[PDB]
Amino acid sequence: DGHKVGVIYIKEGQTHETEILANTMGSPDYHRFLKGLGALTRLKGATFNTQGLDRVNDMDGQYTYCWRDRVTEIVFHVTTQMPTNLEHDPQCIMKKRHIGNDFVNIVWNDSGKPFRFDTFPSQFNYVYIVITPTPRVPFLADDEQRFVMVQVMSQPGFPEIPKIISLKALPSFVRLLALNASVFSLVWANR
Repeated sequence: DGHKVGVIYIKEGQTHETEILANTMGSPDYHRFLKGLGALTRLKGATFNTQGLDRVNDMDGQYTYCWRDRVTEIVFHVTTQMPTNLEHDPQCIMKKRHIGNDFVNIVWNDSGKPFRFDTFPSQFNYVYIVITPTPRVPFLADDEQRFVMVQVMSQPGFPEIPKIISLKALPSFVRLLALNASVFSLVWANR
């Protein structure tokens, strides 16, 4: 079974899809989170299913992050891994084509604003797994000492799947939510 899941970093102050897709890096905690989410994998000449990421000319970047277990594989579509060139592609359509066709997207919301469900318009986006850093520490409680909020936002009628989660626990927690969301999305695509 193979799944494809977007990962989108939103920088401080950003509100609109085009500027968000242009980003080519995130925060240090975001980068450490990617490294826990999957293994860094070279795309050119790749011998596995790259779920639409270019294997010929590195058009979608040299690397992505990937996960595999005994049953399934996930290829992440990480917009910050994808090259930006606003002369050639001012609307970042080469990045949008991945996340706009992914049922499930992970959003690292560093904007300082609440994430808007209509940020990345697409009739195929069913679920957003939204990660928002917080200064809070669970009152009755190093990556075990710093936390984020995780909230699932989905289309109306989509099956239910905000919780405080340590940075250490975060990649496994989000990957499980993304897998479950993807499985549900495959069924929901038939409604």
